Amino acid sequence: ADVYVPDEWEVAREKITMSRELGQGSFGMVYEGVAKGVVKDEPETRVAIKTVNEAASMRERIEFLNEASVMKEFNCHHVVRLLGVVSQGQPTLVIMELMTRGDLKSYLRSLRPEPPSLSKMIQMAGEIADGMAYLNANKFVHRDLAARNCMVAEDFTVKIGDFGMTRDIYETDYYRKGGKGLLPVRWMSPESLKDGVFTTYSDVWSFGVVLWEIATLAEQPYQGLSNEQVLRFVMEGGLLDKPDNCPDMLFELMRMCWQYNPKMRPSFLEIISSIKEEMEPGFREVSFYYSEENK
Ligand SMILES: Cc1cc(-n2ccnc2)cc2nc(-c3c(NCc4ccccn4)cc[nH]c3=O)[nH]c12
Repeated sequence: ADVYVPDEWEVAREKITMSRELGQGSFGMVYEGVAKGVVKDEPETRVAIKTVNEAASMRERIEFLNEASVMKEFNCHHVVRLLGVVSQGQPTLVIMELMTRGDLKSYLRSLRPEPPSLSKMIQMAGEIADGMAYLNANKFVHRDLAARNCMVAEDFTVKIGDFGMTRDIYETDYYRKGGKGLLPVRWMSPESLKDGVFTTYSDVWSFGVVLWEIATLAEQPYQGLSNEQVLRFVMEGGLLDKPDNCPDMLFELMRMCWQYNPKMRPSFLEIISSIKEEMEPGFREVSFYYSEENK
């Protein structure tokens, strides 16, 4: 077996059926399929099946497994769910909640004329903020919040995905610096760019950039600035320009998230409270915000 430390998340491979490809993932191809007994009331569930290249060592396979194991601790409607792991023998698999529409950056670019209404943009923002508020409440700091790291469900619901996970696909969204490691510099707070430290406040900064991506259909932030120019611009108080035809209140939220002083930024909870009224009816029943765990 691709033996790491198996735990209660292991699922027999005979319970998984792979139907067709979804697309290339960082460690290998991702397929859609069905898994038996991964959800309480469901005999079988439609799922996403992540695989690792046939060419891959024990270390790399264990890496793939360890990377996925962070989500074992999450249980939130607005965070993509991990459903199982096949670590015993080849091929190594990770079973996840199926999100048919792929990553949010790709979804956004697919809407290009060659877009979401303000109410639809608020809905995405609220869903993303709810997933983040849930993570921050549980002491988790994402460190790589960006549209590329959010996923879109069949019914269009947006959910938080893995830190990185979509790093080998959008390589230009990363830059090698700070201990010469790949960092998503165009999404990073000025304080993180300076000392390499990430907090819930810096996750909120990144959230502002996500709003900006949504408002521009995922253009590259700071287009026209090199990676090195970005570091200097942002560290010295520079901000992204209000997108063309961007609703005022959306840009207002961005500016709040982009306060130079991290303590001046709103919390994900505060963001949600400000748009709560605009969220579709069912938000009350599925959100972390309105849950008994939020308090
Ligand atoms: C890769 C991909 C492609 C998809 N697609 C093709 C055309 N339209 C959509 C859907 C999809 N859902 C997943 C899932 C995952 N792949 C992680 C990942 C890697 C690279 C890019 C994006 N996401 C994970 C969990 N659930 C998914 O449904 N991955 C995909």
